[PDB]
Amino acid sequence: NLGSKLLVGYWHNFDNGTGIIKLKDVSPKWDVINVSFGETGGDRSTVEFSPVYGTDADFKSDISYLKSKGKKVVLSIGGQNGVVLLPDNAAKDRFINSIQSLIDKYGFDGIDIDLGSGIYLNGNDTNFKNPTTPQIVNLISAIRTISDHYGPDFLLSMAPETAYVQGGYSAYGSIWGAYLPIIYGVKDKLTYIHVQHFNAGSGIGMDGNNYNQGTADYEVAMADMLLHGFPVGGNANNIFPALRSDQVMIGLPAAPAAAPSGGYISPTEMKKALNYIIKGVPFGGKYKLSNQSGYPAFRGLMSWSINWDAKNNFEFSNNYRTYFDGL
Ligand SMILES: O=C1N[C@@H](Cc2cnc[nH]2)C(=O)N2CCC[C@@H]12
Repeated sequence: NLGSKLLVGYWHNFDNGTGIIKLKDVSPKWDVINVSFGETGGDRSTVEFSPVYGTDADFKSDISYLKSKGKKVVLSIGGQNGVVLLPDNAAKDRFINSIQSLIDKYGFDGIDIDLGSGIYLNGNDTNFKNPTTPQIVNLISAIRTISDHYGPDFLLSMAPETAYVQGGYSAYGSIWGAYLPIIYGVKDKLTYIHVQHFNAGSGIGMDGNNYNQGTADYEVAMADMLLHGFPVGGNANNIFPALRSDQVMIGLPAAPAAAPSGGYISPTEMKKALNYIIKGVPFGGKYKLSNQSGYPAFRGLMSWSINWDAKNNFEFSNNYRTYFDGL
């Protein structure tokens, strides 16, 4: 089903200046399309989705078309208008039910967790293997429930910001390390995670060194933490286990303007990072990969976004599709 080297692209269910691309006009170089976004209302628990073009039937059909071409179409939950809060079981239930309705209604292949707010580790919540914060406990439970409700082909991805994942290396509490219990809690269902390596400023690698976003060293350092695992919150006895390599992707801006706070990296520089991550071929960078000979099963790249890419002469899709095809 899913290839071993993927390009995952976010698809704007909205016009933000980059315009709208009809599903059928989406470049075939994308393996997975993350429809953005499923959003919530006042109750911040019931997820709603209405296609930005066409009737419900038309959209269902365009999705079926893409799926007929072997593409996966996933519903991304989050964005600025998709805040989800699950303070109790009642909220979790509305969330689960609303999500399942949408998947059934439009035939989505799975869901993408792209929540960038409302997610905190409460005081006393110190064990990523056993979270105690309701939001996090309930989110894990809801995700497991939804996953189990569908067949073997159900796709589950996540796109947390670095603070929620790699940030766990520096601290564990509040947002810092907050997705770790989520990842750990659903790792048996997780298809892949593509952390947002952008709008992130700088990040500390397992070597305790600070790296700037948008540089090859940074990409390697941040990905290596998931590929190898790392000690959490300065505790050598609290190791977050490595994910499967085929569960690890990197999320990148398709163009400089797709990440106004920085993070874009040129394909030429990104290919150096990829060659190192995947093949264990260094490029004279400062960061030293945990695995000398690389992680060949590294899963691929995610991008914000399909719409930005199209507006940028398809630089992202063309460059990386060719690169991965060349493997
Ligand atoms: O780069 C991004 N940009 C924002 C832009 C937006 C918000 N709501 C609608 N569009 C976003 O949603 N993201 C989610 C994935 C990356 C991150």
